[PDB]
Amino acid sequence: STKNILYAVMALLGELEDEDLVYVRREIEQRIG
Amino acid sequence: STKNILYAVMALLGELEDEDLVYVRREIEQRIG
Amino acid sequence: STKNILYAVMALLGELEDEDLVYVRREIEQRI
Amino acid sequence: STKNILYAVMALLGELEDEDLVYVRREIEQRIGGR
Ligand SMILES: [Ca+2]
Repeated sequence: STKNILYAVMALLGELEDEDLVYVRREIEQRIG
Repeated sequence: STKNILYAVMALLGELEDEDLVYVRREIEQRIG
Repeated sequence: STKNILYAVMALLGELEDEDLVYVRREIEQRI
Repeated sequence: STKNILYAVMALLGELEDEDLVYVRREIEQRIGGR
């Protein structure tokens, strides 16, 4: 379920530090700009 | 370190569709601009 | 919080096949 | 991939204390108890 996985990802994002979000953002940008 | 959480998030992005990544991006922008 | 991580884990268990849940169960058993 | 998610979950178990793993174990019993 993409809805279920997205919910889990959202919960986990809040446990990441600002520096970690750089890498998440980069992965997103490589997929959808 | 946050490396376990970052690993899990990065792994799970591969289970999400392109349209789902937009929501992750919004949550990142909410925090770091 | 650690609680937020726990709830993410619980949600992800619903994505796993029975055989992968056995693997998780075994790791938990060896820890506790 | 189910194995992809499995290894994500395994990494996250390292962020949990033994006390928290009890709830994970109980959830697993709801899903594959007796199997
Ligand atoms: Ca938000």
